[PDB]
Amino acid sequence: SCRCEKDEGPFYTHLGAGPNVAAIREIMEERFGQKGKAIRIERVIYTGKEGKSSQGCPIAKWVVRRSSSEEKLLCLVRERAGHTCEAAVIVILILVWEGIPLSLADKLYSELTETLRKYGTLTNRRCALNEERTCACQGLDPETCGASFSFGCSWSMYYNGCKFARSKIPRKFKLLGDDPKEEEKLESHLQNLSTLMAPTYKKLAPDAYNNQIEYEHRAPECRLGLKEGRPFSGVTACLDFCAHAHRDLHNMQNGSTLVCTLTREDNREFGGKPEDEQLHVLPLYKVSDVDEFGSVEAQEEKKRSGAIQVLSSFRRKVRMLAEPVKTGSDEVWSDSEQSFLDPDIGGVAVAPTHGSILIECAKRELHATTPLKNPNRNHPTRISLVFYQHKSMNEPKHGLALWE
DNA sequence: ACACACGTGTGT
DNA sequence: ACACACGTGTGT
Ligand SMILES: O=C(O)c1ccc(O)c2ncccc12
Ligand SMILES: [Cl-]
Ligand SMILES: [Fe+2]
Ligand SMILES: [Zn+2]
Ligand SMILES: [Zn+2]
Ligand SMILES: [Zn+2]
Repeated sequence: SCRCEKDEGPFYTHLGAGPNVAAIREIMEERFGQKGKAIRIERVIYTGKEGKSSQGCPIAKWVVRRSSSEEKLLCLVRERAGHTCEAAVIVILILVWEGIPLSLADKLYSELTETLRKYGTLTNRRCALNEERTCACQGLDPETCGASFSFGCSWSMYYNGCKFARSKIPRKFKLLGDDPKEEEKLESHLQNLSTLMAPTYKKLAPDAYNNQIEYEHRAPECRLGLKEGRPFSGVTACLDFCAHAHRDLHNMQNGSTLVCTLTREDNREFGGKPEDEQLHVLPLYKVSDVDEFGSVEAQEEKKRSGAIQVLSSFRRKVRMLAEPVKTGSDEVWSDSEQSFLDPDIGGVAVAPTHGSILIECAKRELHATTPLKNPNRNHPTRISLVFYQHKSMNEPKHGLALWE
């Protein structure tokens, strides 16, 4: 809508936009209700060159880490090359460090782990594997490997609408076999969490939130949540799951995704040094040489303090399946040397904390999560709860009338 | 173009 | 217990 192509990155404003970085701080200070050090903004640069290992699997090159307990809100922004207009700078990620009560995050971790390991039905996804479909990033033990579990409503190409188009009584929280008591406990946890996160979503990304509630009263059966204001329709739980680089292509246009992170008990204090850790990665971005306010020295101090961790290349042994998964293993050397030799190969990661809430337009931005050293969904290093709304979920009763 | 998706119910 | 049926956009 200005008079200033793919190489500048995807253009959208429903998370926030302004003429310069200072304007983004003004927006976020008003939205969040606090000023100054409570809000941190990082400039990130779109390169379009994807960081990945020699086997095609996700890597991080820089890690944005919470700088102190005084930092409450992290915002990643992209300045669009060449633009001087009202939307020259756009917001691509919002992270609330203190998202949900820690006692609730503690309880969800244990309850969801136990329920999903004794009754969970695995939901298969394309991003579970690399391009060649031969990696072992989830682990190779079927009893313990990382896995994804999907609930709520989902879009289906066979009905061009909700997958429950001809389900007399849909089970949004289906578990293995039939146990209504266990499914109701799981449903109660995730419905309560949907209800809690909706006001945070409205507060911090109001334009994306408002888009997601436009047809709430037209398709109530395809929405989660217990109170007025229901932006979500589906939720996926990921337990030690390595999401290879992808976009969520059938998410609705002009919406976003909210991610609630839960972590193992050894990674729940700010001063901690956990044994393992999973990161959320934007593979097409690099970090800036200046901080939010344009200072070179400020950015260097954040690198020395760990607030921005500059990683170096690795060479590790991994497994490679002898035959690809359709649609035995061997030990091979996997390295990231070439991704680190090129300064313009991307890989900006964030380290979300226990109980944090992350907001990003997963439909437009390429993203990934890193593989765990020893995945174990029975005692996961990280659980992510991923809340979204698919496209074409706007018909009553899961679109039963259209299907007829 | 063109292989590829956070599936379910009915049929045989 | 499989077997069939139902057929959408995006990235490349
Ligand atoms: O951060 C995660 O754990 C995550 C995992 C798998 C996904 O498909 C995601 N999609 C959008 C945002 C986050 C995620
Ligand atoms: Cl999204
Ligand atoms: Fe995703
Ligand atoms: Zn992999
Ligand atoms: Zn412009
Ligand atoms: Zn539905």
